[PDB]
Amino acid sequence: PIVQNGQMVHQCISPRTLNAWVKVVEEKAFSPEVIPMFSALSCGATPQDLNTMLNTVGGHQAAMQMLKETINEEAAEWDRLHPVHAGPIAPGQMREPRGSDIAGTTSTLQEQIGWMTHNPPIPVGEIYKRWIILGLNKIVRMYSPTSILDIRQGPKEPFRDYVDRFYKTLRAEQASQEVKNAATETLLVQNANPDCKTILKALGPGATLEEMMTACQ
Amino acid sequence: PIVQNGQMVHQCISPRTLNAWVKVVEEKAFSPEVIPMFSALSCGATPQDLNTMLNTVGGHQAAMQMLKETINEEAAEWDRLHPVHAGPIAPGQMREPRGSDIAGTTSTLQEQIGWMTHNPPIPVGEIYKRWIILGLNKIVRMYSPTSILDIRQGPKEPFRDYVDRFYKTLRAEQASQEVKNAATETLLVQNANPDCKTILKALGPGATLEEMMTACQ
Amino acid sequence: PIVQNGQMVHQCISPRTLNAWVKVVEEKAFSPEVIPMFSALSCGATPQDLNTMLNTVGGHQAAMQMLKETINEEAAEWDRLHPVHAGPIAPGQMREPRGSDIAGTTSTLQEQIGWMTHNPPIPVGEIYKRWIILGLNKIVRMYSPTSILDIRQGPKEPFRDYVDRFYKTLRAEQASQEVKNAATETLLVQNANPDCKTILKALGPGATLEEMMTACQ
Amino acid sequence: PIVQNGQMVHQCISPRTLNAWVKVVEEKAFSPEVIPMFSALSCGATPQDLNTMLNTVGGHQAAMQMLKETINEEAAEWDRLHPVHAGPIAPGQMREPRGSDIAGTTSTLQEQIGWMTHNPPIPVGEIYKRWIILGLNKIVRMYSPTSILDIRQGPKEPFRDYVDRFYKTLRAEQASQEVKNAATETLLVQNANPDCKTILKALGPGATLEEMMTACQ
Amino acid sequence: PIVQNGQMVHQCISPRTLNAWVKVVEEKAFSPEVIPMFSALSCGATPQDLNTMLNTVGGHQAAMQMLKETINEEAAEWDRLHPVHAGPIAPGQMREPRGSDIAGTTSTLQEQIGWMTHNPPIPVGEIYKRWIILGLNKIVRMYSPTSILDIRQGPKEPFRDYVDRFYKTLRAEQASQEVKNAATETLLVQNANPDCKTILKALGPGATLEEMMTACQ
Amino acid sequence: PIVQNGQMVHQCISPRTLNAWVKVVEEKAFSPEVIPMFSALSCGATPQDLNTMLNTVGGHQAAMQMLKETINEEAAEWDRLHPVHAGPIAPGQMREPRGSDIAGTTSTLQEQIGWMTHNPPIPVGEIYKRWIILGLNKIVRMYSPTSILDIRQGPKEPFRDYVDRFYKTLRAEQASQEVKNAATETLLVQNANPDCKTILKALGPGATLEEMMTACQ
Ligand SMILES: COC(=O)Cc1cc(=O)[nH]c2ccccc12
Ligand SMILES: COC(=O)Cc1cc(=O)[nH]c2ccccc12
Ligand SMILES: COC(=O)Cc1cc(=O)[nH]c2ccccc12
Ligand SMILES: COC(=O)Cc1cc(=O)[nH]c2ccccc12
Ligand SMILES: COC(=O)Cc1cc(=O)[nH]c2ccccc12
Ligand SMILES: COC(=O)Cc1cc(=O)[nH]c2ccccc12
Repeated sequence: PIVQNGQMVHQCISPRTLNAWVKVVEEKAFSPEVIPMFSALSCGATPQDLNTMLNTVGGHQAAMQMLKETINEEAAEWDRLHPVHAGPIAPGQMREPRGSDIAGTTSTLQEQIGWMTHNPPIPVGEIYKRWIILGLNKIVRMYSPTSILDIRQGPKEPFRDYVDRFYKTLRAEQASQEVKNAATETLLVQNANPDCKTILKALGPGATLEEMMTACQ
Repeated sequence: PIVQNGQMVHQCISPRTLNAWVKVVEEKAFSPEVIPMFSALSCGATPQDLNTMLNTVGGHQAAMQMLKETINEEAAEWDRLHPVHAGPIAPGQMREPRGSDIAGTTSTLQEQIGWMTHNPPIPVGEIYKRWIILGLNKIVRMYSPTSILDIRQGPKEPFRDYVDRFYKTLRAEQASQEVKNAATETLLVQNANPDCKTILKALGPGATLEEMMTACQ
Repeated sequence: PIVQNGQMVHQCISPRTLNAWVKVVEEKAFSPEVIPMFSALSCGATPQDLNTMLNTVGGHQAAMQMLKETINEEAAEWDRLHPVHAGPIAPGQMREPRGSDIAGTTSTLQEQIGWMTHNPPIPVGEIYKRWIILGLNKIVRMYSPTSILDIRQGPKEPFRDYVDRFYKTLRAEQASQEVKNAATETLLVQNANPDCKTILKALGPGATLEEMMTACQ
Repeated sequence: PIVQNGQMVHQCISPRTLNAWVKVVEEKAFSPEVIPMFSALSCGATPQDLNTMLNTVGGHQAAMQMLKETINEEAAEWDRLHPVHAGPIAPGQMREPRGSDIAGTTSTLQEQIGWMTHNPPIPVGEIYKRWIILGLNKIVRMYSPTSILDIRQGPKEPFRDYVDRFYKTLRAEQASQEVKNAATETLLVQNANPDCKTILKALGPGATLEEMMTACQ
Repeated sequence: PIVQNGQMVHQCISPRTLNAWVKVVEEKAFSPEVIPMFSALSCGATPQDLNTMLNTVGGHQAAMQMLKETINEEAAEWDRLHPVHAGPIAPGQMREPRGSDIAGTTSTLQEQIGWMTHNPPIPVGEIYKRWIILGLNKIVRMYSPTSILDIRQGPKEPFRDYVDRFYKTLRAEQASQEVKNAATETLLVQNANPDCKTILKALGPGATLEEMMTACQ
Repeated sequence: PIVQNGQMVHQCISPRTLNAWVKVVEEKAFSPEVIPMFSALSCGATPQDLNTMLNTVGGHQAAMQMLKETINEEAAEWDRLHPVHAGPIAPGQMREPRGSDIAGTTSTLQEQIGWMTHNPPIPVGEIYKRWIILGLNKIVRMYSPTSILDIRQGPKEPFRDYVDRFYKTLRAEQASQEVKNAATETLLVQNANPDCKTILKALGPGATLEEMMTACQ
């Protein structure tokens, strides 16, 4: 990655970072919590480091191929926004990055450093991570095993356990933060068992999740 | 986080910190000791780092949704206290943070750095951690399985084991430090078994916990 | 903790330190070797770091409550020795610490830093660790399962194994270094089995432990 | 390796790096993901460090012998491109590296440092790693157990599982990124089971992998 | 310990060092290889750090008591060599260390730092480690289970295995490097089985260990 | 070891290095890959550090005694090459190292530092490591269980598995890189099974190992 000692300098990706990423993917596959873990392990990442982390995954090649497809789409839209002059470059001067330069396929580490450490920075690392996360979210959703519609409380299931499944499903199904805030007063109640549902109805509306979990405890 | 090398500079959250947090949550869920562990692992945390740690939790989505609700409440009270001018910002100048800027949802890492490293600091990291801990304590209490009233010494249970359950329950039930200091001379004795209770009564009042544990050893 | 880079600056307590402390307590409870381990893991600790380490212990709440009682006693004796002027403080100036300021309950991290890094230092970290260790030794002794009087050599037990139990018991029972130096020529021999006891008597007095262990090998 | 503290200086290869490399080879042998792992663990590597990592592998001596053969070929082509003057060297001056100097067999660490830290650098580390990776890819391909032609979807096999095997096989068989982009619309469909194949045909052409995986879910 | 950043400054003993020492003692007890491990883990150690490492051992209290006895003897001989003036000390000036100051029982960390960082250094750490190792060697020897005289090659035992037991026993029995160099041509042969003994005799004298192991392979 | 912060300064050998060395010896004994691992773990090692690593090995005392014998031989040849003047040394001046000074038996750490950090360096660490590796290779060869002559392909054994055993045996038997390059066209074929041997003969000469492994796949 790029970090300050100080000044902004390139640092070797650590065995710890490399191992942490591979292990989280081995253990959790594309459970949605893997995404913010990817983001935090890739703190300060050059595009080279981002390729390194993705390339070190041995499984999930279906997913990695879908991710390439997402990255080419984003790359093509970059090149539509920021077309570069095809003429040869000014001696000693910074060339403008292309989609494939951001994706690290046609850029060197040195060019990647040049861009990221420029005043002001061309943040090719951050632009690329954005594309990658956009792609990883598609895969979380694809790999989401269960519709929120099939998350219903078992007659003998503690409410808290039911709500954990519900909001875990909502997260993988990529429901917006609004519909997460809103499903409380709608589908969470409708999908609750009769006993708890009766209690929840009687709370009336405006009931916090904390109050609902209290009520059906 | 933000640390001194020196001067105050941003540092990538470490794989060790990320792994430690996820593991403590996997092993201990919302046992009350998880809170001061969260606090210490989040030493120097930007709001981004605080979101990162919370977002890396894969389970307990019921709890994480309750936490959002706590954070929106605190955020709304911040905005009631410190309303910001809605006009566009002075070129090159620090804008005032809003509730959602402190929660890291509408603020950039750079703005978060600007605030935290300002002279004097606007400690958005520390303000946010406060909100989060307030929220985590609600969840400790919610997840507390047992009323102090049902912590009674078994006829064959060593007093020390009984007292460990008692003060563990009191801690999860969020009893104040006063009522922790006071329950000694009241409920600890009443909830003790007949044999030990007889010994404890005969100590008279003002008996330290050390003296009571000695007495019923 | 506080360390030199250099100059004296505050450093985040490490996940390694946090994990090491919790693990030693999980594995060893209040075996006496846990105390010097606590001392060494808490090298350079602010009172905040000392609270952090104690607060991260999930079990042993009986012990943690006894420790508070020890800390309040020490705190009250501090305040008897070093009463502070109750008037408001000189702008920009260091206030004098109270018992509860040393225990970290009424002091901020910044005040704790101010004191510890002052010329000369007010070593609130070291004063507090002293109180805590005083409290932990009471708990070692309380939790000591066995009187030295019941450490007797089995007829078939190697002398070395008997001496390991004896000096392990003496350590937990908090016997002074004198009585550790002295019990050799008295209780170690009396508690030895007949066979070895006969050999030990015949050594006459002034026999080193090394000579006694040699003699009964 | 060589890193900046600062200035460019030699650093001992870490036990962590050494252990990480040996463990990845023990666990994964020559699965293609081992190559980018080798590349990232060898970040900043001198040729000495590259020999060290390869030499620490205890198994796979067939592969290590093939790798030497690749390295001698590359070395011979270097010497064809950059023949060196056989006359004795200018006192105190940098000699030109030969194929075997790049491979670290006839060069000292100091000469390797001289070259890599020269203005401008002679990047013998990077030139050698290139040769090594060229050699490792031959071995990935050799060790590839299965022709893409024998990756066919089982009648009861989830499409996603079939696609994971397909793109895992394509990767080990070293198929170009074009033929990875292209096999989607050809062999992936032909090798799909009848049920899914019928669905895929009906998508018509231009179907993304994401759409195909959706369609046969 | 004391290290250079730079200049000579005090550093907290690391959790890694603390854990490494306790684990080596748990796994190996007083096998002779534990001594050079103790020496290397205690690199740069103040007497405080040396007490810390010894104090963190939970078992082997027989051994730890023998070690105190060794340390008091060495301490008493120090005080015989370097008696100190009993008069009060020159304000702001370095006092001379006593036996118990070197053993860390009557010295502060600051005094220990003063001595060790003085120009020239009073190396109380190194003087104390010497005493401790002297004491640990007595314990290795005491704890040595087997006389070299009972190391005899089994009729079916590979010579190499016999020699490993022989030189392992010699090491624990603290045989000098001379008698290690010499026992080759004497007791190693006499303690060898008849078959190998016949071969070894026929080598004649001056046979290296390498030649003897070759001969009886 | 000795490293640059910067300037050349002494550093404590790390618990990680100490543990890594002991573990590699516990797991792999004297498999030839242990040697380059020893070399890399001993990067920057003083002779003291080299003694430390060898001394921390608890097993293999037969081997460690053979190693001493190798080191005395090398030491005696050093003293034949570089005899030192037996007169007392120039006050404040660097004495010349003897064989036993290089082996760390008669030299202090400070003298070892003086030599290694001198302008220009007297590289006693590197000279000693050379002696040690020379000695370790003798032991690899001694401990080599199997003649290359007994590495023959089983009728049902994959060629690749046969070649792995062959080149693993060649490595332990310390065959030169020439005879490793050459045995391909000779003994590898002769020791191959009839089926594969027939294929290999028909390749004619000049067949790379890659072509032979392809041919008999
Ligand atoms: C479409 O652009 C790319 O292929 C970027 C890329 C480069 C690389 O080296 N490995 C990847 C792995 C998985 C997804 C993407 C990539
Ligand atoms: C209500 O404000 C938030 O949603 C703050 C927040 C942001 C985020 O990225 N993840 C969270 C996870 C768990 C609770 C909160 C948050
Ligand atoms: C009596 O003073 C205290 O309560 C000090 C203290 C503070 C804290 O945050 N946690 C503790 C845990 C265990 C014993 C003590 C404390
Ligand atoms: C052909 O050039 C080499 O032999 C380079 C080389 C040197 C070394 O020390 N170990 C190796 C291990 C495995 C492949 C190669 C090498
Ligand atoms: C005789 O001098 C000592 O007691 C030195 C010493 C101090 C300490 O704190 N712990 C020890 C543990 C084991 C042997 C010795 C000591
Ligand atoms: C012959 O010279 C030596 O004995 C060098 C040496 C010193 C030491 O402290 N330990 C060793 C262990 C194993 C082989 C050698 C040595």
